[PDB]
Parts: sequence; structure tokens; C-alpha cells
Amino acid sequence: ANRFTSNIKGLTQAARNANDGISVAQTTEGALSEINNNLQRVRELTVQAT
Amino acid sequence: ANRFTSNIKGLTQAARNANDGISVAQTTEGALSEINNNLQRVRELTVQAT
Repeated sequence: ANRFTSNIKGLTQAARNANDGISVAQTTEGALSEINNNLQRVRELTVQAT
Repeated sequence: ANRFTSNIKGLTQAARNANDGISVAQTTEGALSEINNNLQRVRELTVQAT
């Protein structure tokens, strides 16, 4: 039972740690999406300029 | 989808650029027409003068 309790607490903490990676990836992906929009507008401008 | 959006924006801007060539050709054609009329009158004058 002591080993089982240790495992249960460890796995719960592991899931909590896992959620952090999801948060980081979401924020980073939003930033990259904004960069992508800027790049798209830059490409449109180059097409207009050439 | 990102590639598709880039391509659509590029093609729309390409058509927008294309219209400018039509405008240039129209203006130049008008100028050439006026030059042609003046040349025609010059030819008539030479026929009268010879």
C-alpha cells in the first residue's frame, strides 16, 4: 500500500507537469501564427512590388 | 492551407499588377493615335505641295 500510494502521488504530479507542456506549446504556437501572418503579408507586398 | 492562402494572395496581387499593363498600353495607344493623325495630315499636305 505504501508503494501504491507513492506511485499514485507520482503519477498525479506527472500529469500536472504534463499540462505545463501543453500550455507552453499553445503560447508558442500562437506567437508563430502571428509571425506567419506577417510573413504572408510580406510575400503579398513583394508580389506587388516585383 | 497556409500554402493555399499564400498562393491565392499572390495570384490576386498578380492580377492587380496585370491591370496596370493594360492601363499603360491604353495611354500609349492614345498617344500613338494622335501621332498617326498628325502624320496623315502631313502626308495630305505633301500631296498638295508636290
